[PDB]
Amino acid sequence: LAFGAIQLDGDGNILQYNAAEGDITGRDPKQVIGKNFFKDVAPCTDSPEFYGKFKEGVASGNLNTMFEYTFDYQMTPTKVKVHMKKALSGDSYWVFVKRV
Ligand SMILES: *C(=O)/C=C/c1ccc(O)cc1
Repeated sequence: LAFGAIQLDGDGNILQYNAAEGDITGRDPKQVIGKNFFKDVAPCTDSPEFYGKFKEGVASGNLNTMFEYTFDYQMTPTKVKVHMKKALSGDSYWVFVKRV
């Protein structure tokens, strides 16, 4: 696939990936459980532009934001839009990766 759909929790753990990250990169939807997205499966991300914005909704109350971010450090320069929103199926949020 090409569009991404990830589930991150207010701590920083990954729940479920999509068959996009596991398609080209090689991260299956079940390989990221108990894993910190921002450090263990993407150490470029824990910063004020990605992780920071993710945390802004958490720090407030509900999370629902869409910003544009680049994936590098291991991914080739991919420009995506990160639409994160709160979930209740599991204590976490649904963060969507929209590649332009
Ligand atoms: C920053 O370290 C980004 C890492 C990354 C982005 C996208 C992927 O599919 C895999 C790793």
